[PDB]
Amino acid sequence: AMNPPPPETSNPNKPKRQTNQLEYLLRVVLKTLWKHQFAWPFQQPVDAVKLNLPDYYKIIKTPMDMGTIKKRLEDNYYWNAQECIQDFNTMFTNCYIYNKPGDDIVLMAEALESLFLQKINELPTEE
Ligand SMILES: COc1cc2c(c(OC)c1OC)-c1ccc(OC)c(=O)cc1[C@@H](NC(C)=O)CC2
Repeated sequence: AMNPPPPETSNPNKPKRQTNQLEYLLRVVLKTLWKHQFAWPFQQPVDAVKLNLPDYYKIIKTPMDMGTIKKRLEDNYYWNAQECIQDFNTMFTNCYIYNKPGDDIVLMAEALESLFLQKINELPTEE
């Protein structure tokens, strides 16, 4: 039924950086994933209330989604690119854990992960 508070996206106590790698993650990596036909389930936190999933947040204790990642990039939440890459991986891994191979949702996540891994590959050298 109830949703947990979303992952943190604002914290003036957390140190942050604006870097070319983080700029790339927003302007190239998130932009490309966001517009994908399979993005929609990943654009906001899993809504246990709306989707009637009483068990989701019992199984998934570190939830993540592109809506949260988007806020984090736009509001300069991160110290480094690795932090952001970890959020994407957490999001994919959550999906694989909660669901089973060959589920539509898993196929959709797998397709997004493929685009992601490719963009991550051309990540600029840090300045
Ligand atoms: C009643 O409708 C929906 C209900 C759910 C989901 C969903 O998006 C595909 C829905 O469509 C709006 C769903 C959503 C997101 C997930 O993670 C991003 C997930 O792991 C898992 C899911 C769903 N599990 C699947 C698709 O096997 C269960 C909850």
